[PDB]
Amino acid sequence: EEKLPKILIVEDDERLARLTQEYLIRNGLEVGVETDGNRAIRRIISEQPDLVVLDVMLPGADGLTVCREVRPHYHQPILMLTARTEDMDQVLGLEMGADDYVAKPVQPRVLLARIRALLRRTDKT
Amino acid sequence: EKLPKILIVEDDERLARLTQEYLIRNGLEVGVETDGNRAIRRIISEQPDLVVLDVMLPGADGLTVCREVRPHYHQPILMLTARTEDMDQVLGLEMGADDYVAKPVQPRVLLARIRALLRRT
Ligand code: BEF
Ligand code: BEF
Ligand SMILES: [Mg+2]
Ligand SMILES: [Mg+2]
Repeated sequence: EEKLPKILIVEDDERLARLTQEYLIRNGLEVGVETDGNRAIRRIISEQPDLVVLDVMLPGADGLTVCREVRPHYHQPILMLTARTEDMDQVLGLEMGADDYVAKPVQPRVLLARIRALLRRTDKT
Repeated sequence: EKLPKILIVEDDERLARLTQEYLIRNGLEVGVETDGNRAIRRIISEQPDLVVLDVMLPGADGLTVCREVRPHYHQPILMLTARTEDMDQVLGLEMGADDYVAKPVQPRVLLARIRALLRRT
């Protein structure tokens, strides 16, 4: 056995989510994919991933609603990764409980480094 | 009340001051250091709750500052720099920074990122 950090990607662009998933798996992470916001809420709470990569514009429940609903029962890092790149969007996402806010398109190594920085802070806490 | 203590490490003195004044107006206690070697000693001595860290600095660059304070300073470090290449950002985070923000940053974004890091303390 070998327990890797568990990542959940929440992203409704299915191909994009999969390409991101494959990259992160090649870099020492165990990664699942969820494409619906309401499914993501229940899955985050029950599966308790070590970190969530969270899209904002989602069917069922947008990323801000996801944060509101999971944060009472889920305390691990949330990294928002979204095409909603305006300053107000970033402030709102962070104020709603996201620990990082990353603009699409993100360079794969940057996304990986930002994930690792959040996991490091948690593990050192 | 006890305000969060922030240290801005930035060699552009005017920029450091404008950033300082904005953060003070938003409930933070903020000091300014302009030299990298002075920052190392000051960070370890004063133990601010968060450091806003420039990279290109006299005396010691921000990556060196991060390296040398981390054994004695575990609080969040937010790098804020004009070194915006992808390799620069990855290296800064791998060096021990918690966040890496490109200049010019909008003040409200900077404030929100500082608060996001302080939430985790
Ligand atoms: F649909 Be995500 F907000 F880019
Ligand atoms: F001099 Be800093 F890196 F913008
Ligand atoms: Mg979407
Ligand atoms: Mg400088």
